Amino acid sequence: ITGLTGVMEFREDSSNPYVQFEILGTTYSETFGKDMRKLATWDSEKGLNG
Amino acid sequence: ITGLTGVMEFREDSSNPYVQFEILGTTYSETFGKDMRKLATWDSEKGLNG
Repeated sequence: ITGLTGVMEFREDSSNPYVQFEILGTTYSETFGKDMRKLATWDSEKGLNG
Repeated sequence: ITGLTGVMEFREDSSNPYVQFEILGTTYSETFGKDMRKLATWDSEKGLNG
């Protein structure tokens, strides 16, 4: 199925291997400040993306 | 009357002079970048406000 969160399924060992995040890394320095930035994203299909 | 724009009344020369501006001039610095600044608001009834 596909619904309000993403992918939920079941496997033949009673497991759901799906998860997929996103990495919002705000850069801050001593003099520069809070640089609002998404550095990467992470999926269960490719590992790290970014 | 009172409404959206506020004060409505007319003079002998038939004038409704009411307004509430805001003049917002940010003193710039090249080391900070983006900013959300709100300075003082201007009224018709005090003339200059700050």
